[PDB]
Amino acid sequence: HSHRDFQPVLHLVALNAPLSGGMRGIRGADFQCFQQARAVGLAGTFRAFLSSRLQDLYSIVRRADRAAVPIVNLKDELLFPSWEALFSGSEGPLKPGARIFSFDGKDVLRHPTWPQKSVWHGSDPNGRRLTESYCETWRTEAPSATGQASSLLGGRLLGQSAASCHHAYIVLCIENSF
Ligand SMILES: [Zn+2]
Repeated sequence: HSHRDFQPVLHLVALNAPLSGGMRGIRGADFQCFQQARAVGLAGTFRAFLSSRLQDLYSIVRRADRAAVPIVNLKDELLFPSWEALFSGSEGPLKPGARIFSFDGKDVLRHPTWPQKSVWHGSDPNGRRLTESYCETWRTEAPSATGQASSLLGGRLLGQSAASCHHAYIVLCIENSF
């Protein structure tokens, strides 16, 4: 990684281990993206790609970087043309053979560290928070509670599934601004 000023990019990178609903909160989830990112030398601002009590997944990326700046993976490969494109309501269709990588470089969708290939997002297809399904703002992992998740094997990044919070799923980290 070396990128150019007139060449903006935002990385969607995965946390190194699957996590249940009991994420200690977004403050706790946010801190893990931070640690892991700088453990591998990444100079950006990483926030947990989730919808919480006081925020929508949409509002993680600063306005100036929402309309054009491409969303790439840890390998710089293209995921989404832009953030608006992602949150336009098509539930982020993963293009043919696109792959997401964890900070330590594992291909999340094909590595045994992630038995369950779903992503925790707690949002609707337009990146808005769902207070009835975001594991009580990622504080609980009670099987009775549920969080919005997407099945990477269903080809989407924002599929809609109220999933039991005891589940250890993938958690993503979006660089908040290039
Ligand atoms: Zn890069």
